[PDB]
Amino acid sequence: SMTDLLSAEDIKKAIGAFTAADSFDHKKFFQMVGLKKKSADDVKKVFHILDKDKDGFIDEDELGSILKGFSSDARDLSAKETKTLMAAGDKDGDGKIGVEEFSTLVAES
Ligand SMILES: [Ca+2]
Ligand SMILES: [Ca+2]
Repeated sequence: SMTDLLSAEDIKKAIGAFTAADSFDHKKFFQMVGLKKKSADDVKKVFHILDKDKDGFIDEDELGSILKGFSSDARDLSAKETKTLMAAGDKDGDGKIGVEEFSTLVAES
């Protein structure tokens, strides 16, 4: 489960900051949930959870469910939030996010 990687305390606080539609701030979210200070291996484990079908990429549909990846009862991102986040993490141009792109996105501040 995600609490095997991050504290429930930090997850509830991070999720709690973005309960409104179109409120997602990825830099703020990753910092609050505590994964910015995790090892590159733990970040990869977080990536595996988010990459729902395990094909190696977080596509847009999986991305919309990112919050649920940390907390099951979380909302889905709005279509606008998903498109904006994908633009932010997809830097090699294929419309999805791979593990190296994910570590780069999380490393931002
Ligand atoms: Ca996938
Ligand atoms: Ca990509």
